[PDB]
Amino acid sequence: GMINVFQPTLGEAELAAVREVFASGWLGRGPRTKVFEADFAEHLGVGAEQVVSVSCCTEGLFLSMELLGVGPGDEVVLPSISFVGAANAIAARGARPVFCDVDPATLNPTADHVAEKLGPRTKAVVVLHYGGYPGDLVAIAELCRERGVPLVEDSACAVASQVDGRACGTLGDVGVWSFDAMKILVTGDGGMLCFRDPELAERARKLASLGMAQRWWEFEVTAFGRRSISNDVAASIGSVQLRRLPEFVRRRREIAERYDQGLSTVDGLRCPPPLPAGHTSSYYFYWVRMDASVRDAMARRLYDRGVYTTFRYAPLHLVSAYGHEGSLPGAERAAEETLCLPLHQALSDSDVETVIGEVRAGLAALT
Amino acid sequence: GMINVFQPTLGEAELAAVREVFASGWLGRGPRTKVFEADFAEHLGVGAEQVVSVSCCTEGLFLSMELLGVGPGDEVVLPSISFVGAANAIAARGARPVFCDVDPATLNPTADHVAEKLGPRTKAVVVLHYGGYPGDLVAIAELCRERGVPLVEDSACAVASQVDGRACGTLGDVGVWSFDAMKILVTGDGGMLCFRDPELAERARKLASLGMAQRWWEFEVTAFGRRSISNDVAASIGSVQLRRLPEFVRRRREIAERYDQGLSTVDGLRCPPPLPAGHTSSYYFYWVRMDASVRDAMARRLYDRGVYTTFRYAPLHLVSAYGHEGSLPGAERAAEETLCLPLHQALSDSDVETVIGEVRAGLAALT
Repeated sequence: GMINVFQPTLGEAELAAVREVFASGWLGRGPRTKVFEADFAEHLGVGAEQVVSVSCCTEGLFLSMELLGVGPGDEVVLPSISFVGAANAIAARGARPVFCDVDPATLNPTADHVAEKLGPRTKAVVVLHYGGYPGDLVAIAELCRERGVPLVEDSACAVASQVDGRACGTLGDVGVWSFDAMKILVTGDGGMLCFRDPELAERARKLASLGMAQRWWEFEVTAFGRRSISNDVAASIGSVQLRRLPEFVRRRREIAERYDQGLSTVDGLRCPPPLPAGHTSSYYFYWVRMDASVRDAMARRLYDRGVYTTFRYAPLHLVSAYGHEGSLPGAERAAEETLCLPLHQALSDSDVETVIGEVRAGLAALT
Repeated sequence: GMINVFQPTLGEAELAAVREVFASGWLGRGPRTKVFEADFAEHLGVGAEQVVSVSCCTEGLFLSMELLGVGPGDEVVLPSISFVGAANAIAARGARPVFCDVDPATLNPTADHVAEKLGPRTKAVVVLHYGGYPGDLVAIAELCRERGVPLVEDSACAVASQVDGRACGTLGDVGVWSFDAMKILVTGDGGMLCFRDPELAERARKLASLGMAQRWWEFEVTAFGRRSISNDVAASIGSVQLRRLPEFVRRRREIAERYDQGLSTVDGLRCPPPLPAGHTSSYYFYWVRMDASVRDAMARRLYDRGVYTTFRYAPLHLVSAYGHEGSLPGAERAAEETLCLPLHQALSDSDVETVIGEVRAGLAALT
């Protein structure tokens, strides 16, 4: 067979929610979207007026660069280890994405890494929480606050992560989540925005709805917006997935701890570093580090043995589309030494033991 | 109770498709999207290579304006009776939407209306098929062919409409469809693109996938694209809705014919003009025309009686965001005299008789 790196778990509970939406006859953005937004805001510890449901996280990232007003001559700092949609959201506006480095052991940037790229042109910072680890999020948010620079949190890895009881995505100025088929809370497709400023959230609702502002069929256009909204079919699924999310993360956590127990004695292999005090992870990735000369061979050997692996996220500063970038040794090293092992709540205990054994046997053969 | 103007019909067959997609664990773009594309392409009578699934019709409209390369200094002609997302797709690129008039009886533009707005800067023409009526589509396509101007068909009203056996959305250069909650073939949210040029379809697939192109996790970026794809959950619903589409249209057709029977000899009211020979409609709108002094009072009265009505599409040449426009008497008159009655395959015979009765009684009281 084949053990996947990512996998969602939707079933009869989610189907029953879809059934009610079909039977209601209202499948577009409606009462289910309001409920899911309020449910998610409670999950974050924010008001319901601060959260805006969108079609996907990429669209949320694009909208945030539009709302922040970035454009030609501006710069937006984000780690080279970022989702390609983040850099595209910057570049499509005419702004220049400026890539900072990361700690190769965590693939998260430190506050110093971010600060080394800030300048008079910086109009925003974008950061993710690699694998669910918040990283240096608190010091980064404090840095951007002192510099007067808006901080956008791409929280797609960290739907349930917290620092000292504060949900990731709420420490900066804008938070963006993904609910696509590869994440944890999964609605097929779907995204969420969270604005520290409620008035900026009100602009997002209008912009996501074609820039419209409303006999009752006439309207005005305040911006040439796209259609960036989700629907009640996805939202009703989201409320169910949100209730199951703690169970998902608990299962992902015990799998990760079993990985630690089975792989922490292996020479030439580094498991993920421990979570800092007061940090909780969503356990989105389980990344192992090895010598660069065997990382690719490991992935190919594991693929032949029925264990799929991959790497996230490809260093965007090596993508020539984004212009002349410099050297980023942390991201360059991680891109050569890191491999992501399967980690999701659909893994059986048999799959977990298969991954552990195939990784041990693979390393012994390549060393 | 309330009788709605638009309403989808999704039930057990659509649920069973969602169920097996949930069980497969592959919810993103996969084999079900390929099947739905192949199914829809056969429905249109075109090759599967020409068709590209997208997140929604608005996104398909924005993508087409991007692929065609419209920008500052360019102009795109479209009727004032167009969807707001079509005009936003033009103005967001820096191009100027140039609105043309429409026939007030059909709310569709003639080839003469489009020609009067063609000029040196015209880089594209966008047209829809109001209510499912193809209109002057053949002459419009021939005019754009003679002028060398690409023609984009917003076919959201005409998912099953044809002219002489040819599907609407396949006569111009690009066709776009909507599967949102208010259309006929409904997948919650969903879009479709059809290109006459297969190489342009290949560009659309890459642009819709964040502009990415081709160890296996590394990529290159050829365009700062958004994430504009659909998923296999929506696609599996689409294949079910597509098989049911002929039955939906037949039910909508017999409703409109019952409407014609009960409202034809009513003074002060004008039913839709008959379809031209060789034209078939999807029966998306049933629009009636009356004196402007009673149109608004009619909608207020019908609302109080439990019959929802509305008008599509608000004349965009009166929206101040799109710059200074002139007078378009046809669209202006249509916006004051037209009212759209409930028309969807969820209407029961009792609902249809309630609409006819309230319309006849309302016009008798207001005249």
